[PDB]
Order: sequence, then structure tokens, then C-alpha cells
Amino acid sequence: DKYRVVYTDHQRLELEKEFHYSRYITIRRKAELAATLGLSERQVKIWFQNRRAKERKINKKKLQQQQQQQ
DNA sequence: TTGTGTTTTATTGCCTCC
DNA sequence: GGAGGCAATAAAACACAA
Repeated sequence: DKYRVVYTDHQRLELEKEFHYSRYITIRRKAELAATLGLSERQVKIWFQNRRAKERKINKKKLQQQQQQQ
């Protein structure tokens, strides 16, 4: 049935932290993180892709706001 | 509630690396 | 010799007003 799982607040936290460590995850790290977090490598891949899109989207907006002063 | 918007998983399909 | 990137999209989930 399921169309999307919801990730636990723990799982998200680790992933955000790691994302701050580096925007692109290494093959080795990916494998560590998946194993310690109880998700698949694919899910971690994908999550990292989404987070970079979110970041691009937030950055464009930061820019749009900064164009809007003086 | 219901409608209305934004966020979060997950896929698809195309591109680029020698 | 196939991984890894992005964009565009879908739908569940949330948030919350009216």
C-alpha cells in the first residue's frame, strides 16, 4: 500500500547534520549512515538529492530578497 | 470540515562523465 | 563498464483559515 514512509525525527536529524558536514555524500559514508539509521542506500541517495533541491530553492529566494533593498 | 498551501518521500527520464 | 547529478512531477502529510 504505502506511497511514502515518514522519517523519524532522529533519522532526519542525523541526515541534516551530515548534510551540513557535506552537501554530497560519499559512497562509503552513505553506506555507514544507511546501516546506522535503518534506511536504504537508495533512500539516503534520494534524500540527499531532495535536500540539494530544497537548498537551491531557498538560495534563489535568499537572492530574490537581497535584490529587493537599496 | 473543507479548502488551500507548503513540505516531505519517491519516482521518472534525461545528461554527463573516459 | 553504470554511477551519480538534476528537473519536473505525483501524492501523502501536515498546517491552518475560513
